[PDB]
Amino acid sequence: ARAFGGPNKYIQRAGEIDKLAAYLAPLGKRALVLIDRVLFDALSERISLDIRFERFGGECCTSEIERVRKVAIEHGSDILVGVGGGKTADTAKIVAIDTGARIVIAPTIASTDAPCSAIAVRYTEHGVYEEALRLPRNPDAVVVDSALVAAAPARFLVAGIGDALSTWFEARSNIESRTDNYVAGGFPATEAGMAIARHCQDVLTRDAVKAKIAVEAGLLTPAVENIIEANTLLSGLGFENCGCSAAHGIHDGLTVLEEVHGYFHGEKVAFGTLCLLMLENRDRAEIEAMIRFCRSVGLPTKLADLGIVDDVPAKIGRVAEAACRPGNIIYATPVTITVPAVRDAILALDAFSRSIH
Amino acid sequence: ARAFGGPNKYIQRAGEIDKLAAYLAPLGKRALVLIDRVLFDALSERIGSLDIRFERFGGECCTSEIERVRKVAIEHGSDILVGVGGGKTADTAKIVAIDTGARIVIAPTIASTDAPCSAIAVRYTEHGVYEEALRLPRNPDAVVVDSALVAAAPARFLVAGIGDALSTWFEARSNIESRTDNYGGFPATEAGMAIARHCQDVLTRDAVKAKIAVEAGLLTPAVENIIEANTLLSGLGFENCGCSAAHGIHDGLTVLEEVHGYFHGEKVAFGTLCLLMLENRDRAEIEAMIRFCRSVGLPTKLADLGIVDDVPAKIGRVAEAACRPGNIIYATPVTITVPAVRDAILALDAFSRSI
Amino acid sequence: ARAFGGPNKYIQRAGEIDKLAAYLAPLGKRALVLIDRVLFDALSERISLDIRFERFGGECCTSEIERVRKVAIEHGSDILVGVGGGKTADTAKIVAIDTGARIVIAPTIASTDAPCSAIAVRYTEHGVYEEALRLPRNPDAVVVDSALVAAAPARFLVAGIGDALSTWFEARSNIESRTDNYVAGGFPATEAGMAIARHCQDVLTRDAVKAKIAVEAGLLTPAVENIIEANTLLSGLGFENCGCSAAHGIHDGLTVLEEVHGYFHGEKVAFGTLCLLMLENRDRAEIEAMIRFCRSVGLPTKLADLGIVDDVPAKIGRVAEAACRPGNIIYATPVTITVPAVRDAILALDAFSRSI
Amino acid sequence: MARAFGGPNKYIQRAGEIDKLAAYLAPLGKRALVLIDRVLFDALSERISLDIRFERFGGECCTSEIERVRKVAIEHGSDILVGVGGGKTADTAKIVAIDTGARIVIAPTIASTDAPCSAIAVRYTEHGVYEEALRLPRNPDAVVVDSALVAAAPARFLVAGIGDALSTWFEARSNIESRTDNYVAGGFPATEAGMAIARHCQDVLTRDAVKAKIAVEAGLLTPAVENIIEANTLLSGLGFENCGCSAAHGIHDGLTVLEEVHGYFHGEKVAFGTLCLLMLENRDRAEIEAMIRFCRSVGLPTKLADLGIVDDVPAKIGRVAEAACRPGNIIYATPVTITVPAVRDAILALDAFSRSI
Ligand SMILES: [Zn+2]
Ligand SMILES: [Zn+2]
Ligand SMILES: [Zn+2]
Ligand SMILES: [Zn+2]
Repeated sequence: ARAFGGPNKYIQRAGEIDKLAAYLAPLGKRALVLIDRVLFDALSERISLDIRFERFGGECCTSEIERVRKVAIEHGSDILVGVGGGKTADTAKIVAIDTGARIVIAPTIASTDAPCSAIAVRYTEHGVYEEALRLPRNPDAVVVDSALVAAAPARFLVAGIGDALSTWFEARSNIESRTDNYVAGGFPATEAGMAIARHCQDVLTRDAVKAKIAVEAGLLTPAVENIIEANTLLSGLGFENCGCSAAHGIHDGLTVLEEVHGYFHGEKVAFGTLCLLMLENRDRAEIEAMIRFCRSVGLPTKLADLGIVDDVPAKIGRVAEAACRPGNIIYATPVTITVPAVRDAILALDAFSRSIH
Repeated sequence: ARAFGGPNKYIQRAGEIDKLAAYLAPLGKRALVLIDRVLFDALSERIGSLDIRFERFGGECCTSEIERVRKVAIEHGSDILVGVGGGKTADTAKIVAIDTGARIVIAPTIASTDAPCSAIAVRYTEHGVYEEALRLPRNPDAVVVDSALVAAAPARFLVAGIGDALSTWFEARSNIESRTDNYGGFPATEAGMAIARHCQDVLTRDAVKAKIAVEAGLLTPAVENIIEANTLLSGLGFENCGCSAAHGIHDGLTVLEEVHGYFHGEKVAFGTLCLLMLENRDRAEIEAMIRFCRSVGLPTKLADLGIVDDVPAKIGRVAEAACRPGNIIYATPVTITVPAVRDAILALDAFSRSI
Repeated sequence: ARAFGGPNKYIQRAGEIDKLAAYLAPLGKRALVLIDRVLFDALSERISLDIRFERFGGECCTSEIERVRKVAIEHGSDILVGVGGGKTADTAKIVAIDTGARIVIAPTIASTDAPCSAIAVRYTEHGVYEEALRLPRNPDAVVVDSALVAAAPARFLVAGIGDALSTWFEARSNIESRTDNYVAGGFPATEAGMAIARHCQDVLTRDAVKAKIAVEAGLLTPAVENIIEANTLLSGLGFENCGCSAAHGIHDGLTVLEEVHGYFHGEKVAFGTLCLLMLENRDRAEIEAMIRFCRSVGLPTKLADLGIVDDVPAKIGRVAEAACRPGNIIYATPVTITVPAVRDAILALDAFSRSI
Repeated sequence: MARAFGGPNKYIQRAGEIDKLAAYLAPLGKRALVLIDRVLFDALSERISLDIRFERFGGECCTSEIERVRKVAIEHGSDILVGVGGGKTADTAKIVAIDTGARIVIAPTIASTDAPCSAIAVRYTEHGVYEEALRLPRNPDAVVVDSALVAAAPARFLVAGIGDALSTWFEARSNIESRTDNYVAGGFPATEAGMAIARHCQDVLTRDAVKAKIAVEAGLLTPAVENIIEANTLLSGLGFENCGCSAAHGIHDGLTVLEEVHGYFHGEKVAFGTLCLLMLENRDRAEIEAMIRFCRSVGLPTKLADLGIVDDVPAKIGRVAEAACRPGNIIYATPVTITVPAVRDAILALDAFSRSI
């Protein structure tokens, strides 16, 4: 067996948010449009069909899922639309599967693999990982407005680089462990998925630095565009069709630490990728090359870079217990997983990183 | 700008046909299941919240059959069009669903073309002369590939599939070098290009292994890889990167009666080799592609598609149809004229006859 | 975790059978020296400490393990000594573990990986695979008289190459599936073990043609010595320390067909190795090179080379069911193992080999 | 035309395996004399059908101690000698096992040398001057390596092991080029198995040494540490016994005549002696340099000053060289013509070359 899933339609073009309504119309009659707080005003202005606009509470947790879900039943919504980062998108997704509504995602930032996948992640109200839901349907359409996306602070693009950085390495773990992907109901990876995942790593090495340099200067270039697709299309297609591993599992456990709450999903995953490499005891040169790559774009490569500086061995112990709960994605790793091993991998990565100047 | 499209689900596993009903249920309530004739009886048995009407497929994706089949959907009030056959069945279904606003599920019974995954349906005259490639606004909702069903078909169909998939990387490279748009048509996505390229590697790695396997009536991982490459890889590459002279020459070849009995992919395999000549690629790349084609038994000379009499005049005719304004062959990164096309084809046959 | 096991002493020199007692002396005071039938007469004469000499029956099966055991108890046997092929040795080992006797193996042919290993394989009285006993000790000394091994017909040396050939490939299956080896109840493979399995393949491709040609002309050269070592020491260490997989599993299943009874362990395993490759869908070039390598020394590469020619799909169905019993070694393969998957891999390999 | 291989009957490497050691003794005898290093005697005697007398090691492998232990064993009527310590504890245990007809089990507490596997026990004068290397007729029955116990020692002991494993391949290569016999059964050419193991040892060190060091300095046990523990114990032990020693162990032996070098570990001296071998055989500049750099990456000594040797150096090196070149010594396995000046001068030249890097 083997199985692939992806969005019916991915489109990436500057200004495309002005024509967003024109993608909704063929899909439903009643659209609930959910828009991150910061941009709720201008994108309500700017966006046979009526739109209810709702404002997004910031976190993907049960209370907000529920609020928005109740909004939708009353609306009678045909279509859930997510217009924000990954938390907004996942919320629209979860509300959609629950409603029977079609899904459209228009990211406003390229900071995570969430917009393309069938997976939605729920946190507590304090942003502690709760549960990854494997949905049955990918989105109907993903509509990325490059200009919009390239306008955000530079840190949002770098954080997507760091989340996309896990893709190839985590696919490599699932191939070596022969573990299923989350494409419903879960199956071995397709050659298609393996290729996307491999190619995602290549696009990042070729363009990341050039893209980071360009957004910092308020510019939108072909390098930025390549990175937007790598952060969004290649990464989501990869992670969904190949599987997650210890990079994401370590992101999950990192969420138990409060000091970490203000760092982006993509920066924790970047750090978690570096830990996956040490856990699987990869080549020193590969680990060092990834460390230098992360440093070159400003992603974290030491515990200290994610605010973890006091009582570190005890904290990491907590991170590792939470990652290692029976059933978790970290068990996709072609290594024998114990808490001591995951805890000692994170600390060893940290130390080895601390020795590189 | 860039765009990527594909089906929402692709699932490939032995036995899946028996579970096809269960992929229809989440999509609607009234499914119209269009099946190829050879298999109508047996597949209607196995396929039969959800209500199905089964129809027999005539064989051509032509207007009389499309419109005949649409009238049957409107009566049934169908929610879901299911193509169950080869690429004509598939394309028939897709065009009806779009005309009907129904959802689309394809369940191929052979792995002989890249039709099952794409937004492209090709309509032929009732005789099988190319009329029109319709760019549809949706891709399939699900593609459900039953590996055992596909594998037990005569080897020729898997080989015709390798033939069709062979155009993928080479056509994508044609499109990437002319910066023409993929078929809802934008420049190619990175994902698209990476898919296309990978398709060529899977074929070279596994093609001879698969062929040998199916000729002995076996299903192996080499077969499964080829089935994926013939359907998922080939389909995603072609839509997301574009087609070129290989399919143009295919389409041109349809104007000749004596080619009618050959499989789409056998025609496309020949056209790929002509594409290489048209673009004047390396002697060694052309030769190795000729040798790869012969090793699985795909055609490499005009005589292999039976064209043996009045050849220049016929190839002239083929080139004319291929070169009509607006056609896909203009995606070639070369200056396309009817002589260039006609002489590439003849040149390729000449060069192939010299090996 | 990781573990390694091996014999305590491995000595390989022409004429060493004359010195066998000198190796027994320190191991005990009373040795039962089990010898194959062909060589029973000559080697007993050639071979302080007293030794009963028991003739060996041919099969390592329970009726015959028990016979030899009784003799051992009667003897008061201190050291079990196995002088012959793999079956002779497996018996001797099994008796030894039953008795708490020490172990010495003195192979007279280099046709299998048995002499160094902790593994004894039991067959039915008619030679159908029964059970792979994993023993708690390796031999105390393995003593290899090169001159005696190289004097045997060339077929026996080629059968060892056949067996050794599976070592790297089956090690690789186990590494890629992370399956426990056969050391002390089973652990991950040691680096030492992986290095040995790897080198085994290197010595075989380097020296197997030259050794085959040397033994056919009646010669003992350094290339023969190298192959004797790989067939015995490298191949045993690699197998025991890295594990087996579908190549031995398919050999085991082949044992159920009568027509294959005549072929040697090694020629069966050789063929199973090619099947493992097809089963893992390994690169075509690699499958081809190993086919050409098997033909260049006369090892089987088709179903017909094993006598399998009538009703083949049904017979391979049977070999596959037998190989795919629950808990069998074939599951060490980094592939999803089913009877159809195994059956069609053997068939596919057969078809692919028939087209070269 | 002849070859031979010898090795331990079992080698087991797992964290906490010290607790189960008694379970490995049962099958070999009824009566075990357990000889433990000074530092861990208390703690390990209490962690460790069967009757065991416990004895604290003197700390040097020398005749007074061997005799003493030997009398303890006879009084006890020991069936098994177990050395639980470093290579001296191990080597004392073996000599007494062979004089006593006991079986031999070794449970290293540090991975500081390649003694635990081999049939070679080295005797020193009471003050630590090299005295005799005895080739025993038997290898250990079992080597039991408790990875947590070994990894919790100070980093210097693992670094010292790496120094001693570093010589394995270089000395096998000397012995292959001079076609000198090994120390298996009276002496035979290297088996292909021995040669492969020794070469592999060197690959394991280079891949994993720096990651193992960083890890144990952080008080961690990771897979790099596991690999290096095997490299220092199993690989280096099999390689050495099966291919022979040369001038690296010869220069080590000579060094022990100098009082000042007394506080330096066996493995730190062998590291330096291996660099000297390379100069003695006039190996490639780039190979000598890459080893120097490699020793420095893990903090092994690469100059005479690093062994504290800074006054009257030519004269002292003169004394080191005389002692190594005593007739019959293992330095004669080097594929160079061995004289006192050649060795004296290879050492000095290596130092001078190393000061220029
Ligand atoms: Zn993510
Ligand atoms: Zn086509
Ligand atoms: Zn065998
Ligand atoms: Zn040493």
